[PDB]
Amino acid sequence: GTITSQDDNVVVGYWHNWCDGRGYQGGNAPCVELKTVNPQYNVVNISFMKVYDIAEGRIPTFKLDPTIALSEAEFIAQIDTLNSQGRSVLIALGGADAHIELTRGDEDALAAEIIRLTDLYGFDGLDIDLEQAAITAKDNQFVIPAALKMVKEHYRKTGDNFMITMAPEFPYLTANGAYTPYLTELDGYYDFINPQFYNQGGDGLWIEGVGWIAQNNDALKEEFIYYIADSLINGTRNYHKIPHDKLVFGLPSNIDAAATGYIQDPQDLYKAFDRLKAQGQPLRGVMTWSVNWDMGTDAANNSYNQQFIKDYGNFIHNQLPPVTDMTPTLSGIVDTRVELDSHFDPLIGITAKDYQGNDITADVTVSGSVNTNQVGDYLLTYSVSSDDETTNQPRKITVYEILPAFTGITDTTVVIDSEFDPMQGVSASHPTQGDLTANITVTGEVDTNVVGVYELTYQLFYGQDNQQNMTDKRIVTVVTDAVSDDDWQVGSTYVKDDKVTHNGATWTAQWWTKGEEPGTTGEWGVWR
Amino acid sequence: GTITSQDDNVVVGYWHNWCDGRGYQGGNAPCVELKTVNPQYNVVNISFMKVYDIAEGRIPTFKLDPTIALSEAEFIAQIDTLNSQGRSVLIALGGADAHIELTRGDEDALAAEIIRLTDLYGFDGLDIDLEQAAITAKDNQFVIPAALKMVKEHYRKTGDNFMITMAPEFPYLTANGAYTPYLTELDGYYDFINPQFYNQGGDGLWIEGVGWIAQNNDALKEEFIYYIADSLINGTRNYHKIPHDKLVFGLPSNIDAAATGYIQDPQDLYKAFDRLKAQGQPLRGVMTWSVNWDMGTDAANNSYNQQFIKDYGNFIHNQLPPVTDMTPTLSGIVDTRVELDSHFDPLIGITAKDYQGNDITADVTVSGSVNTNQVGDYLLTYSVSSDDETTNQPRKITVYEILPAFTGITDTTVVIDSEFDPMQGVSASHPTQGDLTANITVTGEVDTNVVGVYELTYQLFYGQDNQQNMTDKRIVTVVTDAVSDDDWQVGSTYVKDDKVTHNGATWTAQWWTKGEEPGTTGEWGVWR
Ligand code: NA
Ligand code: NA
Repeated sequence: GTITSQDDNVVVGYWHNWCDGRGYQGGNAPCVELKTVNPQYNVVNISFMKVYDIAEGRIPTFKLDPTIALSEAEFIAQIDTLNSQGRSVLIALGGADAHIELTRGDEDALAAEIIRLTDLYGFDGLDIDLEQAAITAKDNQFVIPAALKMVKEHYRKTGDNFMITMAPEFPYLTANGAYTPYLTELDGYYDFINPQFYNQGGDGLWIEGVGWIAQNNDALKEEFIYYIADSLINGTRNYHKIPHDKLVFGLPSNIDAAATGYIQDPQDLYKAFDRLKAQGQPLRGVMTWSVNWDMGTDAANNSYNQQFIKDYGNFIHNQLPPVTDMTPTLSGIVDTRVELDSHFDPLIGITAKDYQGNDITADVTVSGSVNTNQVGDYLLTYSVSSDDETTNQPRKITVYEILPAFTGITDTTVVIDSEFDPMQGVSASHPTQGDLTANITVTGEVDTNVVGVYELTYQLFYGQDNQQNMTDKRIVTVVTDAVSDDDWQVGSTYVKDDKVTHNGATWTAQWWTKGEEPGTTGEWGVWR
Repeated sequence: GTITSQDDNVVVGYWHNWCDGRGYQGGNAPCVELKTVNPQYNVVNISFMKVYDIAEGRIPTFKLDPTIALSEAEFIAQIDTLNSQGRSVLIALGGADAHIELTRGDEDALAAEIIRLTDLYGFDGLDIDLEQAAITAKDNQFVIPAALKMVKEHYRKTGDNFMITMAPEFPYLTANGAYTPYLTELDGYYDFINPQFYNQGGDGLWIEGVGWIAQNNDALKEEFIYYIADSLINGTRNYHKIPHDKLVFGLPSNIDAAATGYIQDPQDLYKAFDRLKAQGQPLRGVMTWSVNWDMGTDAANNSYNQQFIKDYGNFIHNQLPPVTDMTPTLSGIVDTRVELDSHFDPLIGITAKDYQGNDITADVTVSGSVNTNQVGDYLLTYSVSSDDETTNQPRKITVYEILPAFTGITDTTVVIDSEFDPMQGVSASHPTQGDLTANITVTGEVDTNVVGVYELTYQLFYGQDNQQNMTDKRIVTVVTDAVSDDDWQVGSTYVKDDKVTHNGATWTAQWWTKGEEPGTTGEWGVWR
């Protein structure tokens, strides 16, 4: 068959390229022929494209496990059967222990291997299903989208829609998270995202109305499904926006398929999707790990016998076709702090796209204005319109000021008759105004000919018209060069005629003394 | 001593209430007497207050490990020594395996035990250092702040500032994350937050300018420290805002103290803090797990010998006192979808506080307006001012419309001469307009006296002035009651005079026949 894409809702199901996987609860997932997969799975994702051996280089590939008992030719043939039934088969890039660590430059070779693989096997597209380390390893965030653009474009040249999907774990979908670049770069290119709402344990979100809603809380599954989707489809509560027509809810097929996340009561899902529909935002489908688990056995060797597709197949397919959200996007906008009197350009770094990823940065308009000449806050609003929709985003610009700093104003002692220059070693500076040393004034003088304490106040005038000012003080002590009688010690013993300095005077002992303070022994005492 | 709080920067250090902890790299952390802790740690957090035995009930407590070789009285005395040096000692609530699972109602007993413990030991406050499960377990998110308000208030009555700090792991500080309620409820009550920027492996953030910055990337530690702090102190890049004067950067003391996060080169920190200062937002300090690790040995039994406080002590303390960010806050604002013609009240659910947590909801103003009578988008802006600052936040209100639905318009067959009522089993409804069955019109008729196909178009008029419309079609087939000659089969064998129906006629075989279509055997053939 040829490139078969889906225009209506999807029920996506992953297909293990290996046999006898072990379940989180002791159960078993056999390998299955493609042709045995329930027709209601209209997207089947071959798992996984990966690096098989670093000795083959960095570009991941696909190699069928022969023990699934499908020849290469027969595998191609079962793909062809699915296609002739109108169903899609994707290659899923990633999975555990994928050893995908791409460098800048690798985008050309990756694209070529993707196309090679799609032409040989008859794949209809590619699901980005990166494991943790791989989301961010080396230049993956750049190489994988760059290559995927080239691939989407190759097949658009011949009139085909090569599909692009992604399976991020939901906690990665916050506005500034690790999946950002995949979602923004492939904006307009991707066909839908199927996040994994499972294996994240107590992770979840806070709904200012009703509290904390955890992905593993079975009492509040309906609220989990609804608020997490509502958040994604409106880009609220700190999630990157994924339009409802492009959102597929990923689940474990049963308790053996994932550690946490399985929906115990399907009603919770039916009701959550029904509420989303009621607000005019029906979702695009559901996804599951995996067809094998839906066909596996639990640990008492009892057969799961298709329970997942029994629960959700008819529910998802019996719905209207999706209605495209055509709102455009704004990128690069972040509240920003600017130094007083810097040049500020409101457009720099800001870009926009229409809903199919065309660049429409030129159409961006800005209201509000910044005065960098006055400290304070200024609100800008950016807006852009296209295909009869509009998006806006605010931006806070705060203008602020930094105080200059003095250096070299420390208290110092100088010897009588020295020369003292109040400015030697003294300067001032500011980060944008520079060397302000010439803007400093000195109040007070030092008389080096006269022992004593001289207090100097340094003033710095600065800013526009030198109308700002700071102040600091310094004490300069002019001390005597001349040697004197040693200071009296409370503990020392003194002899008649021994002399000491104490409290500014010189005193002579009239006899033997210990511990009597000169000045305290009255008119006729030991110290005169 | 009495309640000793810090007004200047802090270097916080945790103190193990146990001996000989094992390091992530095989090293050893001995228990240490409080009095041996380096004076530059001006906040020392006793670790941990927790549930010791569920058989004592739910309220966590503190019990000193006697093997640290400190009597109760001596421990109180070393606390007193620290206090007389102007230093603070906090009780850290949480840590691993704390078994803290509080129910609504428990806030009174918790507060009382906190006060009891603070009065006996002379603690100056409490650090909320909840382990993963405990952040969100049962009603913790409600009980812990409720109790902490009562405690802060008890000691404010007698003129004391009981300190409140928290040590969330940084990935929990996204705008809508699990730590939300602690931070918003204790807003104005807490003295500073010391997040843990460690143990999170590859977690990090995306900077639209330079890419992905991981907490374990030693090549970009300076950029990690700077952008994560910048984000927190401005509430940008999807982080809850923690003012710079209240942000303390938590680190591992060395590679044995944490799996990841340790700063290899201190310069990276010095430079990051220096840049934050340069933008007018110097931070409040640094924190470390822990004094014991700073005093422990590595696995070759070589002594760490205070390397952390050597690196950061002087750096942090030699800085200006903190300058309070007095911007107020807005809560409850989330873009919202409303059904066409619903009542929308712009204030409901929105609240505000000043920077010390006083309620100032009444001062909130709103610009922009919503018309719920016209589908489309409406931007509101909320604003509030206090202490000569202002905060604003936008809110998108989108008004939308849901299509009504027909029921009972399915194709049906009826027997000749029956009575047929185009409306039996037919209705229409809408979610807010209700039963629209009376608004349906039927175009076409059915003549039950005449065999044939009758096409009916149902129209539904609706909305304001019944000026909206949808349409659907139904085919009603009126079939004959009367029995007829069986249909000709290609495979059947027929005898002279056998008769069959085919293509609307009755035909009689002129002899033996198989597989000849009546109507195709010309003027003189087998079928007449
Ligand atoms: Na195909
Ligand atoms: Na105290």
